[PDB]
Amino acid sequence: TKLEQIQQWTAQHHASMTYLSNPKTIEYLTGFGSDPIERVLALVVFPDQDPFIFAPALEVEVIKETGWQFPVIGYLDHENPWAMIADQVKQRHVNPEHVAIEKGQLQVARMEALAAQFSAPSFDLDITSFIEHM
Repeated sequence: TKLEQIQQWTAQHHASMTYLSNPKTIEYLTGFGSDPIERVLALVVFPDQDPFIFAPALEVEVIKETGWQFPVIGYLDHENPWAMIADQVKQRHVNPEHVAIEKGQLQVARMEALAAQFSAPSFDLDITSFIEHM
């Protein structure tokens, strides 16, 4: 599957997780279509366990209606999405070291907000090209 291909890539690159933020990538993987938002929509993939989607609470319904077989975690407008994403990762027993992101799309401030929630991650991996070629 497309998701298993990403998981495999993640494992082959010795990444603790892949954080997908490009709405075009999320649409490609799920059918959930969207445009750039100020809020936080992400799809987190691990090398050796199930992925999850993190989204604004009101988008959860239409995301689950895609058939997506894995968790969808919502957040409310005044909650801290970065802390909540990190809590999901920490619940899954991951203390991330190398993290892959879509560097061509992800804004610096968002990478940093994510990184601040973890003890010593390394954002030295770019999945932009891999996603481009599938």
